Amino acid sequence: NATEIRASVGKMIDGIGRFYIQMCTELKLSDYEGRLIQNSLTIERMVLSAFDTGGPIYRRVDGKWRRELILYDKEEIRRIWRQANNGDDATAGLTHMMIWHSNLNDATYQRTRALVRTGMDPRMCSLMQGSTLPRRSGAAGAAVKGVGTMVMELIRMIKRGINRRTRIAYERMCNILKGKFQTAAQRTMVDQVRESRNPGNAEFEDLIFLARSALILRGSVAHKSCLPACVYGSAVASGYDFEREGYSLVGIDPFRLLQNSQVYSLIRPNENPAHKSQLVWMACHSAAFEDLRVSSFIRGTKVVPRGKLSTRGVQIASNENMETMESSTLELRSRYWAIRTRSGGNTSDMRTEIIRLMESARPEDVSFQGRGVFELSDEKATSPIVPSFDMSNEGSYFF
Amino acid sequence: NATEIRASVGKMIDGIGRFYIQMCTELKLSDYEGRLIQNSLTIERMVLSAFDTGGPIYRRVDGKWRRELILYDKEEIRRIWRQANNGDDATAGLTHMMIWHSNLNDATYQRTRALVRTGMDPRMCSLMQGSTLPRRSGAAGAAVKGVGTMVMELIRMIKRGINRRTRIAYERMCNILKGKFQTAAQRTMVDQVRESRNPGNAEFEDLIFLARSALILRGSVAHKSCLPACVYGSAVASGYDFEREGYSLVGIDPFRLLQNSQVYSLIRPNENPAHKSQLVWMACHSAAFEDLRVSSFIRGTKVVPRGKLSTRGVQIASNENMETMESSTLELRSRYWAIRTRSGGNTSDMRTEIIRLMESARPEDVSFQGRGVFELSDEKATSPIVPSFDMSNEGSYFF
Repeated sequence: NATEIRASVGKMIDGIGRFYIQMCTELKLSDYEGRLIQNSLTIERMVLSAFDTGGPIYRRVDGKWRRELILYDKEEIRRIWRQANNGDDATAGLTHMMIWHSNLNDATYQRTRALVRTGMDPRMCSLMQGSTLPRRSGAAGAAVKGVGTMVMELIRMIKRGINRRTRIAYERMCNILKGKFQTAAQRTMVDQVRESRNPGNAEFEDLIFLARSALILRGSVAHKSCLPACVYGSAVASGYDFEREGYSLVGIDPFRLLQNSQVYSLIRPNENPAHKSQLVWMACHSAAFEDLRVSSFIRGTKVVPRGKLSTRGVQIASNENMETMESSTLELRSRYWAIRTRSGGNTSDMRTEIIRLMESARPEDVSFQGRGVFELSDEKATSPIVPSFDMSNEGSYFF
Repeated sequence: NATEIRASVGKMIDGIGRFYIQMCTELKLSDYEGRLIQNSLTIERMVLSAFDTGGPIYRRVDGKWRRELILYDKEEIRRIWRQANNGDDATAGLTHMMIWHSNLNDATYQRTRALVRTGMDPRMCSLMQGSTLPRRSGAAGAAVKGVGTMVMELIRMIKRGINRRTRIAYERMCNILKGKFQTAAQRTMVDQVRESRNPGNAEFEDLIFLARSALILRGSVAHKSCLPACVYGSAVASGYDFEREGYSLVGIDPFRLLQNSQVYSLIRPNENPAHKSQLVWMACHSAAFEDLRVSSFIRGTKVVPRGKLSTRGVQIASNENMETMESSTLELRSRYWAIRTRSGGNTSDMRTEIIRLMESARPEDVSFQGRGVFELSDEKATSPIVPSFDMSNEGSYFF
């Protein structure tokens, strides 16, 4: 059923577009200045703030870039927003940029300080997908969350409490949690946790276990390709009428759109452009915890690890100066595309059950058997391509 | 009358055999792989589930053991089953494996969590024979139940209620209960309990008493030697045609059969084979609450207590891995054999009557006077052998 799902989400994409265009028309920005991922970000956040303000806005004068600090009627923003969505709320829409930000943050930063202070192992990076994503996120907003993400929450919710209506949350938060697991025991053990009203260290220690079980017996976590507002604004302005022509966040749509996007970015004096583009590209698909090998394969070019990456962050801090600042054109095109999946793959004390399953598991264990990559011409999911990694690679752990 | 009883039960044994063989022929297992108590179990449970599914199936490749997770048409299973029993249901047959599982569980595990949560003393182990045995078990299925087993039920049935047709159950459940006792007062006091429609703590407290009376003035509880499906499958395949040659569950038949069985078992890296065999052997005769002294006497070799036993359970959990897994040949042969009995032995406020009887009772009080053990040649019950326990023994309480 390509009617609702493909076209209803198109309508949510149209809104973001239209809005971005309106909002650019207010700031009286130029074309080059509306394609500046920097300005786009600021706008996106102005809105999510107002629906739950001012921000940094960069301008282009003969030669150099001028940063403007501006403020807008928090309500005016809310007004312009609905105008674009037919006076609707389109929570989906706000939630969408709510994720684009997430996926950018899960790739720009490593959230160790928080994991440890929670009592999670810092090496549990690949499980913190969407830890930045405000709880306000929608129902299809949490589905993108990693197993580890959920645990950090419950553990804090529990840690302060064990240190009224709050209950329905906890059970559900677990049901979701449990719905991440895709194996008997995994599933069953979550229940054994959800049994206690005042779950103390008994649980505190057990979920942490299950957290680690997912490192081997992963769960189902959806990935959503959420592009910057500018990309959708520009597309809408170019005539693309997505609600009519349909759009996806896990199909070929997002890659194809990024195959023509003209996004620019501010870039510090010593930073590497190629390295900058990489970053953004990984935020456009939630590939911050993907196997670098595959990311590079699909990308078309080296996908260098975080450490070796030359950049501190896409947003420009108030600290920096504009004199020594310039801007490059972001390389967002990719070689092939792939169905962003949700599945994690698979081959007494319920712990034992898992520990026993954990064991038989080898890192070499092939997942998504038969699934492959698609050419950018292959609109339909017709012919798949299987990658062979016998190759001089460059790692697998972005972090 | 050795016609119906000996041959009708043979026919139920043929069914299990035949079926196991058919079912092995489907899974395309090998001879060694059909003798693996592990696989046998899985099959047995696949069936009891379907008559009231998939399971763990271990395979043998060059060197190492491969665990397959498989699923079968719940109805297909039911189809193959009847095919083996002449299109009959042979509830007896399912009930038989229903017990083999029971007797294995009453020996592999100690069910304390449940006794206490019911309000029974954890030290009432020797009275929980068949607590695992689904209520679906047949009429000759409950006869195997310990006095304590019944109490845990009524107490829960009562505890939730006191906290329509359900009545005929309660009275009968007591009549059975009462039919366990083999002394005046014991018998009479059960009636005094069965008098109340809504039996509250009045009863709750009284049966618990009677539970403890059985620790001294035991009741009649039948023991059934129920071997794994593989053992009967293998036997049937070897030509033994039990319905014609007769078979028992409380005679020499079961021991004799186990004198030639070639059963193999998966065994964890640090576990003791000799210790593994012991376990299974005790499940083959419901000797999980027998006096270790006698068990070892008949066994032929030390029957070590549960604590000192090196093993966690015969079934392999999903947690574990196969790399560090190997398999041994189970020692199920015994020195002598003995008529598995049913009898527990024997020498105002009806409580008083019992308490007074309780008293005169000494642990040294000899039971089954004159009854002895038989050589494995002594097919007939001809010549009995009396054991003398003056000896450096190793305990009496498996638990």
